[PDB]
Amino acid sequence: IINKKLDLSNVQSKCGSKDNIKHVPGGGSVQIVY
Amino acid sequence: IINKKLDLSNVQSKCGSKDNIKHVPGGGSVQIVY
Amino acid sequence: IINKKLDLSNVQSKCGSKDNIKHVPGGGSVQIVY
Amino acid sequence: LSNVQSKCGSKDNIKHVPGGGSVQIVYKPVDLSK
Amino acid sequence: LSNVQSKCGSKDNIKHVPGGGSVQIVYKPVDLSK
Amino acid sequence: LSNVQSKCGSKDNIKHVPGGGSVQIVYKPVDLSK
Repeated sequence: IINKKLDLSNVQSKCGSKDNIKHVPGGGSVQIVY
Repeated sequence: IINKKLDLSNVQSKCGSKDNIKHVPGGGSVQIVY
Repeated sequence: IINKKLDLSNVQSKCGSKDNIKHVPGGGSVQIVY
Repeated sequence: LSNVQSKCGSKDNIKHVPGGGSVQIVYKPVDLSK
Repeated sequence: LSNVQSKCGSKDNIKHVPGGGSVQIVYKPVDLSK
Repeated sequence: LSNVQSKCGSKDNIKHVPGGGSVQIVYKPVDLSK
């Protein structure tokens, strides 16, 4: 007689960010020779 | 007779950030020769 | 007669951040020769 | 009822404003022969 | 009822503002012969 | 009822503001022959 089954499931594998952030704003330079 | 099953799941395998943040703002330089 | 089962599950494996943060703001330099 | 697997590797409300270098030189040397 | 596997490797509200270097030289030397 | 596997390797409200180096030289040598 009466029967029910509720089943939703979430799965992940090798996953997620490998982000590189690499700012090199090097500056403000004066070479001043007389 | 009456029967019910409720089945909620979350799974992970090897997962999450390998981030690399690497700012090199090197600067403010004077080379002043007379 | 009457039967029920409620079943909640979370699972993880080798998981979470391997983050590198590596700022090198080296500066403020004067080379001053007469 | 609901089931929501959701956002991975997402990036949100990010600013990048790397701003390297400036110079405000004022050059007023004085140099004479007789 | 609900089931929510959720955000991994996400990034939110981040600022990067690396700002390297500046120079404010004022160069008023004085040099004479006779 | 609810089940929520949640945030791993997430990043939220981060700042990076490495601001390396500055120079404020005021150069006023005085240099003479007669």
